[PDB]
Order: sequence, then C-alpha cells, then structure tokens
Amino acid sequence: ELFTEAWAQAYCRKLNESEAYRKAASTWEGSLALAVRPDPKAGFPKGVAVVLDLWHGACRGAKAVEGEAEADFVIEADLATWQEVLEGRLEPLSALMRGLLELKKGTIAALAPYAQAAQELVKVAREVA
Repeated sequence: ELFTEAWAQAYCRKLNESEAYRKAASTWEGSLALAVRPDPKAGFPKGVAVVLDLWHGACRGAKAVEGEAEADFVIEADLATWQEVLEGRLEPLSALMRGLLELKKGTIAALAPYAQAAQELVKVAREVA
C-alpha cells in the first residue's frame, strides 16, 4: 500500500535494482521526502511521507513517517495527486511545474538538472508491488 513502511522499504530496494535510475542519478546527493498533506478521510490525519536517503544512484535507506518529514528536498501533494503520479496517470515534471506537486523545500534551479532522475524515481515507484 502506498506510503506505508513496507512500501518505502520495497521502493528503496527497487531503486537499488534499477540500472536506469542508477545511471540517471549517478551524481545525485541529498534526501528527498515525498509528502502527503493531512487527509483524515484517507487514514492520514497528520499527513505522511516517504523519506529517501538517496546517494549517487543508490538508495541508502527509506522510511515512512507520520506527520512532517525532514529532507534536503520536500515535494508535497494531496494523496489523490500522488496516487495519480505514482500510478502513471499524471506526468511528474509537468505536475511539479504547475504546482500539483509542490516543491516545499529545495529549488527548481537545483533540481532541474536531475529531471531524468526524477522521471526514473517515478517510473520505479510505479513498478513497486
């Protein structure tokens, strides 16, 4: 199930098994939090997030956190939006540009050069059980 500890762990593993992501993020450094805004109806009254400890193409660790999460980059969105993105119904780069996926911490200037890594992060997420 999305945004659960089991998912976070399976995602980190999938990223480490992805040669495409590994190549795309070869020089990437920095943690990334995928945050879901509070949604009581969905069982996330305080919000939830998956925080990825990413480094040079690898995932050194992941974790699902209830509430606010700390990271070098934080991308926040409504659960429905994340469901669309992580399921391939919404393209991530355009979603970020329109603000559907909101960059809460970090700058576009710093993230722009890693657009392919972002595309791969999302493509890999889609393949997680």
